[PDB]
Amino acid sequence: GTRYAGKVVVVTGGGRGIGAGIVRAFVNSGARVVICDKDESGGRALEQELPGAVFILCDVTQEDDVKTLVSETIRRFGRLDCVVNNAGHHPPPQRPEETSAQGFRQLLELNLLGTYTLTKLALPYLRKSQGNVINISSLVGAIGQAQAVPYVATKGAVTAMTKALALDESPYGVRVNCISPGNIWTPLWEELAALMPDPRASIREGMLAQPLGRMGQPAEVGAAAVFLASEANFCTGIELLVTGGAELGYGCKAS
Amino acid sequence: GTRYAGKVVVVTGGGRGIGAGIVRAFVNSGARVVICDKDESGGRALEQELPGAVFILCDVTQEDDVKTLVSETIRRFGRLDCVVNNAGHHPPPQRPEETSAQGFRQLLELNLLGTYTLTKLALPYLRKSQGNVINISSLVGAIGQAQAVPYVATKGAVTAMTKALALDESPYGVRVNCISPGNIWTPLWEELAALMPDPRASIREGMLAQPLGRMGQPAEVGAAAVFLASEANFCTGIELLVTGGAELGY
Amino acid sequence: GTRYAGKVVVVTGGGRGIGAGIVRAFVNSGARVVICDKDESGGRALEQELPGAVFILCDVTQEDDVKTLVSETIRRFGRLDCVVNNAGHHPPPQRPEETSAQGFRQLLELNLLGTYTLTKLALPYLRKSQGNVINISSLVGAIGQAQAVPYVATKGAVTAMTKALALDESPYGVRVNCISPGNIWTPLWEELAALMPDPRASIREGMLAQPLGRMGQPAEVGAAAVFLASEANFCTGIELLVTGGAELGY
Amino acid sequence: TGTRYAGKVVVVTGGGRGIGAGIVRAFVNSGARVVICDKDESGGRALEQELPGAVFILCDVTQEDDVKTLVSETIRRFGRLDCVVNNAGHHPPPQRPEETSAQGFRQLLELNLLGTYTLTKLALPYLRKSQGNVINISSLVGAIGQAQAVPYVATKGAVTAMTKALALDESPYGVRVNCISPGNIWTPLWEPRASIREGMLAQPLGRMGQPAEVGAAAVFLASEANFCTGIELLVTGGAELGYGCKA
Repeated sequence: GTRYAGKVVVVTGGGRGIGAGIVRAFVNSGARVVICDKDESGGRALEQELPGAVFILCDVTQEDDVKTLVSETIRRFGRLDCVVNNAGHHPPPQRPEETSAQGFRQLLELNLLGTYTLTKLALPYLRKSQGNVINISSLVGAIGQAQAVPYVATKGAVTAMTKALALDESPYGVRVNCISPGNIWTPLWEELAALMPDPRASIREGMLAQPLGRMGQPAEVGAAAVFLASEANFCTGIELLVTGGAELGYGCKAS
Repeated sequence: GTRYAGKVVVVTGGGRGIGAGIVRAFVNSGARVVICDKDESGGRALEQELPGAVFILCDVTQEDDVKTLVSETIRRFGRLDCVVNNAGHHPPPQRPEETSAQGFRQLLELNLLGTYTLTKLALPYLRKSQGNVINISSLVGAIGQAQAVPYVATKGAVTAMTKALALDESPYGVRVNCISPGNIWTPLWEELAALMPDPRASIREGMLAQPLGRMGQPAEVGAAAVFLASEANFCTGIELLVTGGAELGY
Repeated sequence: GTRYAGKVVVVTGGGRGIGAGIVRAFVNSGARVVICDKDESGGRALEQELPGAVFILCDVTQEDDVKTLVSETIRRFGRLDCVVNNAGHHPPPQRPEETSAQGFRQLLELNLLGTYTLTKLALPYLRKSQGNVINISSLVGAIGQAQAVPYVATKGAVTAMTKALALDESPYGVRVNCISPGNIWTPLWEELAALMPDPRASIREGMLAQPLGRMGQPAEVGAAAVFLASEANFCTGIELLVTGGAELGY
Repeated sequence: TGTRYAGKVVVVTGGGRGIGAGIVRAFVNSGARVVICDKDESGGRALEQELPGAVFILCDVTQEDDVKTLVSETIRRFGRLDCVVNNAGHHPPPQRPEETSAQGFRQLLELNLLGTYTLTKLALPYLRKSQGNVINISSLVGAIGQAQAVPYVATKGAVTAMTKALALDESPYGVRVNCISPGNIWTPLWEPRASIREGMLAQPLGRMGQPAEVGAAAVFLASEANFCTGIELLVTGGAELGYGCKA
């Protein structure tokens, strides 16, 4: 309740799954948390549950929404210490032939340009506070993934952008890092699995993709974020892997 | 003269600079090369010089241009073995505050979605030839650079996409690789350098920015591409660094 | 206070510098800490200041010292939750011609095989507690460094070995990770700087060697270690960089 | 024979079979003079009989006098040294960490790490004169790990890292130093049926690699990668890519 006391944190896509885990972690650290999500229901239930938290309806692809989010934050709490860019969408599995450019553009809006926009607008305030930026990328940005060309591209862009921005903002004492989760068990993961012919088999396959033999927890991503914000003071431009070793060793990559 | 003989290669952004180095390299391998660019002046001059090269006017951001290019390449040469996605722009230095989302979107159109569009359209024919894709990314995608957030983002996206696609295309035996150059000398570079407050100083900085103590040549990028196309048959989803050691502890 | 309470931690090379920063960080977590080192003078001082810390004289290159350490730790504290392998020496700068195989072997003995031996002997106990291993590597292992071939090689080995071990230990739920520090300030560094031809310039050079514009602190490495031990439950075989951005396009 | 590396002199350690033999052939086909360096007489002697562009010198890279002689003999016979390919190395059988020993680990560092160090050290004066290059054969498992191979993995992480440090040291002299990191390469070493299959399917390409493919990569690094130093060239069939079966 004291590790990030007196700090103000914005978590986008914060209403459920990974975002919610991050939100909870930060609230437990004693931080004030602004839950930013386009979905009313999720973030509003979460704001009721957690007094350390406040829900602001916001679509990060809409610049005015982002502009308002930032102004509201400063207006209500007078400072901004951490921006966690977690807003993002994993599409269902799609072969490259069955992707479109329009779909790819849309996914870049959702996964990359929202991050860009909030970060740009937040940065003046993060300089004043010597705050920090945490982007939620994905392991698949680094190693790839089958049937996810657009998604993988968007997350490689996020991880790369993180490094560029780290370099630009280091003169101002603003650290910029990313977390790259692997397979994290969320309702999202579950809806996707439900689309498969044998969803149970697909969930198993997902568990066994980690040497640890399980998938990760939103709380575990949340812990990593609180660490990056509150104690990783000589870390900038790093990619913190929360994957259960899924990138390690030989596996089953063909059939 | 023999290494990639009887093969058909499309090089986007092939009209000059790095792209021209790649075209030349493939021509010297014996390949038929389609220079695909909006730079006609470069492209037609290369085509006039190199009998093995032909120029087709094409903007990769324009889907119908790219459909026509692929269709013409097949109609004319009957096959497609290799696509080199080299089209792309490095903007001037820009601090993050002085970037715009619009500018960023435009750069994604050129550097990322152009690569996507052509690869997508070429892939049915690459499968038939068991061909390969070579995307020209950049070291800065991997390690960052100052004053280049959009650019770095676009190249990190191309490198990542390379890997995704390698995975998807592996069952068809189509390999998908990228080359990430560092500081490569071009006639444009040389011309810009001469406008500097101190050109000699600027040139030295550029040469000493990697352990090898010089800048790269377009031919060196080309050689790397020819290797990937012609002899790297167990390589897929790799990022081949052509940087002079720039990323090393230096 | 509370977040690694009830747990038993062995820190090798814990008597001073980076090691002492890790010890203190764990002590402040509420853990019982066994300082394992050949540096008695540092180790006994730390033990006297920190009630949660205890010193056991142990050379990790000596297998029987290590067997004794582990056995004493168990017999005294009944458990072992975390092993931090921080023992290791960075030699002064040496050109490759000026290294010897014998030197290299000795440095492997300390930096690599010491880590191996302790981890091997602890693992049966770590399995029982579902504990974890934290090896302190170095950024230079990842990107290289001039005039440090043996040292770079040993750290590359430690980081690789971390991944190997993470795989092997994963079925038992034992996590194995590494922290790769860049330039971290220590009293020894400060004392060496003072001997330089120009200490001010030397100090500046060290501070400006990473984008954050200062050197790291032992405490920061300790914080990272406590995070890995206590809260990184889905992290295994990772390399956590504590470098201030040193490896970036900088 | 070939023109790409014509007039050049190349030393390939562990060159008598498997991957080393593929590297030797690739270089002989590039028009290079190749010194096959191996501790095994039979393999390298058969290969030198087969390939006129090639010469067999019996040598154990863990023995410094053998290495000293190898280098001196190369220079005495051919007057120059352009490329050293450090491919000598051993993969032990699969071993749980508890069943490894320190002594075993030290032995493997001699075989996989210190031999490379020693030859490279002795060769470097000549490599400077020729503006030659060094190519170390590491392994993918150095980078991503492997199960039941702690010592081996450590040795290869060491090789890859050393490559980078040396690249930095030798760049002022124009000597490039790169490594190749092979994944699963089909050799008689590699060579149950179920395990072979599992090895094939560890690559998205659905097959294992061939020594010739590692050879091609070496010839490229030697002869045309002139702005490459300190790189890790992956010849792995995409094994490091994507999700797999890791439990």
